[PDB]
Amino acid sequence: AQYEDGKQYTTLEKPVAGAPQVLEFFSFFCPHCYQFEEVLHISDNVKKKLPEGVKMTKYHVNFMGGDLGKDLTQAWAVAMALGVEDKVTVPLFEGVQKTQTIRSASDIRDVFINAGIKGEEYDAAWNSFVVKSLVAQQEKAAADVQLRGVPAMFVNGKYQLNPQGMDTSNMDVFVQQYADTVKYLSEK
Repeated sequence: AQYEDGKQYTTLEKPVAGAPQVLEFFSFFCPHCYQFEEVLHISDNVKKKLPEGVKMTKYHVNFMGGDLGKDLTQAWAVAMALGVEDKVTVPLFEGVQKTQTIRSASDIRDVFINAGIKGEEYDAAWNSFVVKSLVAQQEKAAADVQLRGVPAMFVNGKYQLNPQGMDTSNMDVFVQQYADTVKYLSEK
């Protein structure tokens, strides 16, 4: 066939019921994730090709960057709760990987302040139980699928994107293949 299990995707042995339709995992410490976000705009091109009625979820993971990695999962929970993902994603990536000016939770906080979220508002979110459960959700979703690597995308808790099995000669063609695969799996 044109799309083959073990080629553009793998199938989970252990399917995850009640899973978000399109579930993406990343780390601000993850170098291909940086590419996926700022050079390839994967999430965005997937959304563009996805049918309607489909929600996309994106979660941060703990297994990279030790203590700062965990702070970043909590900060992403704050981002999701305040709905400011599109304002902090790029500066968090560049602060961690490009400029290396993120070294502590206070530095993560500075990125939000500079993006215009208020101190009070950020610190209140940071400490809120709503953020606690949001962090739990990120962890549970990663735990559900045995996740030891990012970037990663899962469709309907049963299929996992396999970018290694796509051509990377051309970044544009790579992105479309990736997105067409998500759409194919979506319709499955």
